[PDB]
Amino acid sequence: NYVVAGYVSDRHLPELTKEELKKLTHINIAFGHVREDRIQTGHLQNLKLLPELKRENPDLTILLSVGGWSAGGFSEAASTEAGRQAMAESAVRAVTEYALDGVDLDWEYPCYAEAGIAASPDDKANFTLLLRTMREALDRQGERDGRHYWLTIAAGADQYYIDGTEMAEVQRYLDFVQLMTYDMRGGFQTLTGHHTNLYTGTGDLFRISVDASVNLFVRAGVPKEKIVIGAAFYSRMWKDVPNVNRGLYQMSPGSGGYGPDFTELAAEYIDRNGFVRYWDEEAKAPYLFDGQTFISYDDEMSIRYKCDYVKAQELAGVMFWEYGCDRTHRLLDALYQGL
Amino acid sequence: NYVVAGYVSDRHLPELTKEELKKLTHINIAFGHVREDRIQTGHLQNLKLLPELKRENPDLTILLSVGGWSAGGFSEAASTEAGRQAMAESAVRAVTEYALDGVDLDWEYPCYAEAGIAASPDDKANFTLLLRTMREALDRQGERDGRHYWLTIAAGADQYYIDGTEMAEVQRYLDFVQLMTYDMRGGFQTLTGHHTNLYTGTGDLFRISVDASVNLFVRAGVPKEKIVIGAAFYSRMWKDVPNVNRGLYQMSPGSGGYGPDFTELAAEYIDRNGFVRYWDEEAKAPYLFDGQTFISYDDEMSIRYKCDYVKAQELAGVMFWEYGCDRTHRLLDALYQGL
Repeated sequence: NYVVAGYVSDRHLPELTKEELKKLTHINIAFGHVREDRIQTGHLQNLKLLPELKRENPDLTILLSVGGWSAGGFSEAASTEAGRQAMAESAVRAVTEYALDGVDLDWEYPCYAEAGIAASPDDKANFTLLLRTMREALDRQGERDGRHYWLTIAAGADQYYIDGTEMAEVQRYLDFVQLMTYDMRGGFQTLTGHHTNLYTGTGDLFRISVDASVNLFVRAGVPKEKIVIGAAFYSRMWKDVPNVNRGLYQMSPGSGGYGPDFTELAAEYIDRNGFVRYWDEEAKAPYLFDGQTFISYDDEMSIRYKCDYVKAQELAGVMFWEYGCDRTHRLLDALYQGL
Repeated sequence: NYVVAGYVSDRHLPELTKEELKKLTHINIAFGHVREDRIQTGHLQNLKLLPELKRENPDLTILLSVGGWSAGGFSEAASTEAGRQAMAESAVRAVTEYALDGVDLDWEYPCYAEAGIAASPDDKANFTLLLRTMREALDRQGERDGRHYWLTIAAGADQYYIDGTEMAEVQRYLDFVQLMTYDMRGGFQTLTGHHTNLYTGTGDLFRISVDASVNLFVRAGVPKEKIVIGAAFYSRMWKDVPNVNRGLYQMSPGSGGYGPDFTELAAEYIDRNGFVRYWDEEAKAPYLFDGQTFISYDDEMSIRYKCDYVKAQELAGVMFWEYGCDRTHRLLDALYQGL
């Protein structure tokens, strides 16, 4: 058995069907927020639907994901014992108020303020203390309730994330670590490349990939059986790039912003409207180029390669962002079949 | 004794004074080019001045630097035995036609086409073969002439460069390896940071620095006594950055292009015209910010720290780009005093 974990925005919860629910092992609900050192759920609208989802697939684990890109409050909460206890208490509140099986913490990222949030060098030690305290509180509630409650994280994929955390300690408190092996090239670079590539390609100045990320986290002390890799149901896109090398590893005037989601790629871009699909046999990744606009994405082909890698390397499974980005339903099917 | 090596454009050779020449151990003349698999010098104008420069400082070693950013022809020449022999023959031509002591090869970079030049995965093996062949030819000419002829390279600072070369083999043919520990953050990223920083700073998504680069090359098999680190007499600059964290580690709409040279920074920017100088005590690097425009540079303070690092770590010395970028003469003086 492997993890098949899908991020689902609260807004998309009613769109889940029984057939889709049976293909997932986990749903990560996006997103709770942090205010006053506590996880907040009051803005989420569809949490009353959770018992019915669990009835449709009783093997499904439903986590509340807390944070996301630009969600603040984490460095502040982790900086004091009081704030770490408050976060732990609010995680317990979430799993007792709603049919939630645990919490997925998505602080992006300890020590890093680039998303417009507070950060501190103290976050490296404080993140470990925060997760320990949250795990302690969730375990106490699981003792009361006669069950297990889950704690996971979503982690950045590259060296910076290892440098800002103590992953050998962090992993001890987590059921698994989800490596966000997407947006690996995106809004901070003007060089085109693959945003969610299985392997690193020759000629790329940037050296990250799923394979390189897994290796970093294994060497940092995360057991392979706890590593869940990432698939993206959407693209990253660079504009006004020279018509050289099919747009790959070329300089844009701007960074790689979000491109079309997979729904829109299938409808409007893949081998259409001047865009040609190319396959990078080294990276195991597809890309589109029309002579000027470069688009990096995941498809059924790269997903199959990612699944084969999970099996061969004995990893935990795969997660994806995000359910609503592929209304063709093909990418979830490919993940389910591959694992 | 330490290497004090300065890049000097051919156009700036007549500006060299005796006092400056006595402070340098090496001059790298920028730049010869590659055409038809051969080093070309016909566009350079001041090579007849070299005997007088050597007369003024008989201990000075004068190298011809070949290549530079966007200079093509290297992957093509290195791809065949004929082209490798042609490069070697043309290096011998350079040192017999002019008062040159050797060649500094500045291919940027083997396996990488990002500068708008040809590249191939075969460059990794072919670069070693090219340097071996050039060293063999230069040694044969040194045997005829009763002297040593030099061969060095300028190398990219980050992981990509290690991945595109065989540095443990490459180093055997070189008098030293100049690590271009500048432009380390620049035209490929929209996140601000230090372009020529001694140490890596907390909170930077990008993890390179002089210290990290030296460690990469040592681990790749370059002896410390062959490592020459880099200082920059000019800035990298990002525009329209949020007024947060003094501009450091903030996102710009564009990449880090060239900023003012040190002459212009001293005249117009350092603690002037709204720009405040800050010192990063972790990275050992100065930076300027006026609330909107972020400028990274080297000064006498960071240069002293770089020199102390060279001495403590037992490296070969320091090189700089480029002589004409600092008409205050202070940065060369700081380097000379520090070593």
